[PDB]
Amino acid sequence: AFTLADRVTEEMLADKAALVVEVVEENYHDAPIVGIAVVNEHGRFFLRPETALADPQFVAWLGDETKKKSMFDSKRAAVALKWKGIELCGVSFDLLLAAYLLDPAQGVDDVAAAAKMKQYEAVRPDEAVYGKGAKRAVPDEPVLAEHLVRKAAAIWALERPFLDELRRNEQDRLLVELEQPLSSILAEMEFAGVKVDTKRLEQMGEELAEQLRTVEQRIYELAGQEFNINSPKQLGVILFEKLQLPVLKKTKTGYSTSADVLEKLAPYHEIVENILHYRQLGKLQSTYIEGLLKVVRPDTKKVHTIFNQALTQTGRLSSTEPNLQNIPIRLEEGRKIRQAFVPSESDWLIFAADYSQIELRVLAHIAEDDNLMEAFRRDLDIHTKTAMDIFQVSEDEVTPNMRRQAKAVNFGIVYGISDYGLAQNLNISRKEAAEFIERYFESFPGVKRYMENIVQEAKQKGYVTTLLHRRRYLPDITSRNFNVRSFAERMAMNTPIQGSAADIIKKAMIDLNARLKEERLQARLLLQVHDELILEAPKEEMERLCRLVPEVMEQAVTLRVPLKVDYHYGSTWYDAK
DNA sequence: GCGATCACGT
DNA sequence: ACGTGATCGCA
Ligand SMILES: Nc1ncnc2c1ncn2[C@H]1C[C@H](O)[C@@H](COP(=O)(O)NP(=O)(O)OP(=O)(O)O)O1
Ligand SMILES: [Mg+2]
Repeated sequence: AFTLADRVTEEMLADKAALVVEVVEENYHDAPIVGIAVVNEHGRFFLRPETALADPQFVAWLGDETKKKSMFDSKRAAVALKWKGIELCGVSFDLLLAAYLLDPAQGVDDVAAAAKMKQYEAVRPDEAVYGKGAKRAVPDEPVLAEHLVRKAAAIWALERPFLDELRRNEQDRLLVELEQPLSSILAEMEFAGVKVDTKRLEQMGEELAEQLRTVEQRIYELAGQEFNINSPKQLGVILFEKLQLPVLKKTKTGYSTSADVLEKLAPYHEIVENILHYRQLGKLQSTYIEGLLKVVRPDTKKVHTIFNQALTQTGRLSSTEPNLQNIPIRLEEGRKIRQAFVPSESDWLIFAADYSQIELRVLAHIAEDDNLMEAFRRDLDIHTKTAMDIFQVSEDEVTPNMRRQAKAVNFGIVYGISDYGLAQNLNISRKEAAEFIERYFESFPGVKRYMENIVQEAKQKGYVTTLLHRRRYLPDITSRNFNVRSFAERMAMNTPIQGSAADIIKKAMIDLNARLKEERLQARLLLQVHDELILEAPKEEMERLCRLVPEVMEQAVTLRVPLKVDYHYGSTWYDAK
């Protein structure tokens, strides 16, 4: 029983309400709002969008911070309303973020999955209403209106039990002071978008398509035959059958053609180096040139990513359409793709600030390892210092290969450390990789104590927590399968580190957003990628940002070691180095 | 649509 | 390890 309203009435504008602003298109940027539902003390309402959104009283209510709304995934609605020039304020409860904080492993992606966490099943999953894939379609108004009102009624009913459990978990402030404020900041970042120099991308695409046409022909000559180089199946026939190259590794369904395997194969035939060259070129051309060009809005030449705030098990943000968190940086030929990301206005510049080794600094603090804390208090090169201890040599005796192996141990130490992964990344034996680990724990006994203690805490409590009380349940920590249990143990060690770094970055974003407004700067956040914050700002604001941004980031939280921030700026994302 | 494979950045 | 994405090849 609900009201299919033809007009906005005063009772729909109570100062507390569950609100549903339904955007069915997966990418909500400039997307239709197919319907609105309001549940409050006075009843349940369905409002047609081309009525409420043209009603001054409803729009005023949407934008009044004092009128509190409970929603699911408020950022989706916030952004769709931004594209209509409408401001959404007063969202005091986001059931999506609440369910994500209560248990990220649930993969709660719609109201029904979250309600099922609390034995509430009077709401259908979105996929049952809209179908999936080709069959996906908005249903007739009666069916649509019933779904939206059931979702709003579930949100209405679910706020208290979710807030109660968040409070029992000591996560009430995590939701209200971190994730929900961050949702608004992310909505502004997505809406602003990042300007793309498409002519430069097009220029790069033409060039890659040229080098590809060359390497391709060369491969057809070394193979004495034509074939689809991009088919791992076909390529395996040319390599491990026609050319008789050794089979060093075998995927689950045949021969592996990983760059890992091919590297070891290069000595046997000149084709291998070209196939490797062809694959990097092909990866750039198809994923980063053509892929980026597909998602650039032709009206504004901006990409408007979507930050997924309730996806990872660590609390890190994820990004889609495009995923800007893997634009090439390692290789120079692929690093130049960042030259296409420019300021959205003339005489503006890109400013980029990144935490320096925040994960290892977080580890130092959490493990209270004297050796690790002292290394950062002296602002040492951590990889070089790690090599000095592991190999018991002075700084002058550290060779480039020793530092490379110390760096791999550090990369592993923060991601669990397994032996097979270290041995794999270092192309060494497990016993040798095991020897590296034990030398490391000899040098960093507090890290070893932390790794043992956090595993035991994961087993006793059933979860691990981050600095700001994000938790991750680890049910497989007791499993009797060595592999399933090993992964759970490594997530026990890694999650407090990665998740705490994620907490710090999110808090810095909130602190930076407040400071920029305090200082009345025009600078604005565009992207959070990994441990970096990217802003654009007028060139006249660069000197102030050079002091402001690192200070806010370095003060986001107080650890037992300093937080270091490297920052650069330039006319492009590339040049902000 | 869907599994398998590959690869990119943390 | 976190993921996003693209290509291919079979239903
Ligand atoms: N554990 C982690 N988890 C997620 N992202 C990480 C990370 N560690 C680094 N990133 C990012 C953060 C860093 O800003 C970025 C680059 O640092 P690196 O090359 O990975 N290792 P470093 O800088 O300490 O030693 P060198 O002097 O040889 O460069 O990788
Ligand atoms: Mg670093």
